[PDB]
Amino acid sequence: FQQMGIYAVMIEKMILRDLCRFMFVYLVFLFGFSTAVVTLIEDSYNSLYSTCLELFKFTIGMGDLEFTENYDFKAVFIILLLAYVILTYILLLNMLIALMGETVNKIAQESKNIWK
Amino acid sequence: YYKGQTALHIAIERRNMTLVTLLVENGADVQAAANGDFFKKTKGRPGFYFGELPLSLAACTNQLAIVKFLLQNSWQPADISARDSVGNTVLHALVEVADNTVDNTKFVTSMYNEILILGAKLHPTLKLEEITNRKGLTPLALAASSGKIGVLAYILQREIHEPECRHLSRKFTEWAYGPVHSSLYDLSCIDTCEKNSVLEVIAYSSSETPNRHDMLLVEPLNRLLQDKWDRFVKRIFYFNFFVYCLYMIIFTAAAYYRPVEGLPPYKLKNTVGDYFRVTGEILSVSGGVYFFFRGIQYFLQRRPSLKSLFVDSYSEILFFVQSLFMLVSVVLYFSQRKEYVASMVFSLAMGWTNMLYYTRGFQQMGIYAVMIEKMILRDLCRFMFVYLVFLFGFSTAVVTLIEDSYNSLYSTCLELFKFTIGMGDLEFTENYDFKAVFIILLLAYVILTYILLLNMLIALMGETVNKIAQESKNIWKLQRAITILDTEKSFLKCMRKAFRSGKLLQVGFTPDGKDDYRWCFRVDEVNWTTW
Amino acid sequence: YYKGQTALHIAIERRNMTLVTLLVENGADVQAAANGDFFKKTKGRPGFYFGELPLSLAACTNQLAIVKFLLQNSWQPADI
Ligand SMILES: CCCCCCCCCCCCC(=O)O[C@@H](COC(=O)CCC)COP(=O)(O)O[C@@H]1[C@H](O)[C@H](O)[C@H](O)[C@@H](O)[C@@H]1O
Repeated sequence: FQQMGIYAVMIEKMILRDLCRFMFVYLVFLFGFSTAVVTLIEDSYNSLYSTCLELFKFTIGMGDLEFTENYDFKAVFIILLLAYVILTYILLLNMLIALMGETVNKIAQESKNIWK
Repeated sequence: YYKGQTALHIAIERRNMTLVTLLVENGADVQAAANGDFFKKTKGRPGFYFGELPLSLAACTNQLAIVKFLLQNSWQPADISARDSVGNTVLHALVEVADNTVDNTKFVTSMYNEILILGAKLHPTLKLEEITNRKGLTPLALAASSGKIGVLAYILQREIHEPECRHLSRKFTEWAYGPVHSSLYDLSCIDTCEKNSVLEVIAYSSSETPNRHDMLLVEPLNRLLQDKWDRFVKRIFYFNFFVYCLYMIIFTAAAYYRPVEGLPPYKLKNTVGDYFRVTGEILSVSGGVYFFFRGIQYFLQRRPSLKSLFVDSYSEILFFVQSLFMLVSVVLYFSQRKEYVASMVFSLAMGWTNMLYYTRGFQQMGIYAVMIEKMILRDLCRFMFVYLVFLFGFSTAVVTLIEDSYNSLYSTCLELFKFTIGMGDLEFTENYDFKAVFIILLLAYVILTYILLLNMLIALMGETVNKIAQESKNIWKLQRAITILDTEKSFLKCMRKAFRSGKLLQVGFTPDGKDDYRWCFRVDEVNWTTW
Repeated sequence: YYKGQTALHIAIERRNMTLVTLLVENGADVQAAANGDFFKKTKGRPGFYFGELPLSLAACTNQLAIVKFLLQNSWQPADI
């Protein structure tokens, strides 16, 4: 199916390229701020797994910004979360769309040849 | 202003060969040290540089006849190697007058080549382009340091087809079969002049040079950097990356298992876990101070001053700031305070986000990392001014209105922030009257910010991506270049593997009877030109 | 490296048909099985592949006269 075959090939190429380029950066930022936050908040989460999850949730639009109160240094904790949200949800996710836009402009013609 | 003028400079300024000839025939002086402020350096005031020499004056004016005549007078000839009050000669003036336009580039190319050849034939025994000014710069070093890319491109690829006169040129041919041509580029003064090489003055430029990014694309440099990369630097850089990753893992582990008792320092226990932990803390602090001293070494060796720290060397600054946070953590640790964790935490966060520094070396990733750097500089200032303005406006309006639990500029700033990450409520309180006003404010805020401004951000990042497609490759090549130079420069083991394809002979015979060695670099090409 | 050389490929490399004519008239052999490492495949090292036949050199070099002459010698013609 020509019109759909091209689209499927574009998906294949963008999965190979941009979800290595993106995911290295994203996992680096996420792991960094996860380890920072879980280092800080130590009295129910208190766990690198649960904090990695809760910081993941800011990317799908369900972060809380007050997912615990069991800590001191509340200014530090908020600064970490705001820095994470700004660097990841606002910047990097939108840069992803911009770069996929440019790469789509690049592989307009390559895809037809790949499909053939 | 027109100080130290002479009629020779007037005639040459007027492009009158006859007046020049008469003035020489009338016994005019050669060493016209015209230091006129109108004809001095510092072109901020209107003026045109001559540098206290009629040869420079004729050459910058594209007057070949005057130049040759001055070099071949009967009454008194001119010596090209005469230097002005700054120490500049004709070549430094030739460099200065270029601006990398096409016709100016061709003019300076022609004039430079001819002047140099004439200097050689008049005094084959004496050198010219090795002569340095008070700052110690050759014409090559000068043209590099100021982004005179055209004349730099010329100088790096001088080739002469004339007997007994190839000694000036520097791009040679070892052999040339039908399609196969194997050239040799001289790398003298490229890796080291003992003061400042070409690469040093390019990569460590002051960032105001308008085209420093592209200067590394000129053929012998790019070939050279890539060769050095594959030779030994790639392994050292990957090793450094691996060591840094181990350091970050150790730091993460040592921090995560910190004890939760009061008031450090915490005395150790006999369990082996505490030995692992305290060794981890020691290694972490050691790494922190190590980066501190590398930062200081950068600052002392390069001495940037108040300008490049805003536009350049973000990586060195950020690694230094990590070191500062670690040190503050050590201080607060041993001052019997709990707050040390705050400092440690910040360091740890930066300790991971600086991992992106090591993306250079991986082409497809390095370009992406550079694009992130450029967007964080540009669009998250342009955006955040507007966004903070709207947010603060509607926050103060709403908190002004709703006053009976929030009743607070902080919590309302958060609640209005949440509309940007997709968790606003639209009914986050009911403690007010004027419900229509409150809803109108929130709907206006949501429309202006969540609907419009974020989507402006996406569109503009799109356009900037379209713009910086090519700039990023040049920036990345520069970052790899500065990495190579810094790795070579120290290396902490007293080895010099920077040398080129042997001390190859230039000709084995200069105009003088002695031989000559070049330190050439080979480049093989196969092409259907020259047929 | 330059194993199995004959002057025919020197003349042809130099694009001098006259020397080729002389060498053929002097009874130079055609099937010059030069296995020189300079003339093998894999041009990553400097080299120019023609494959153990001077006719290949002449054709590879855009020399129509040499190839026709080699194919139409009196002493010994070339076989493609
Ligand atoms: C609150 C707690 C959390 C705070 C986290 C902050 C994370 C910052 C984001 C990650 C930084 C990654 C990095 O490593 O920094 C990036 C630059 O990003 C930034 O500046 C962000 C500033 C803000 C690499 O840029 P780099 O310094 O290598 O290149 C320089 C220079 O070296 C070149 O010679 C010359 O061409 C210059 O034009 C330029 O190219």
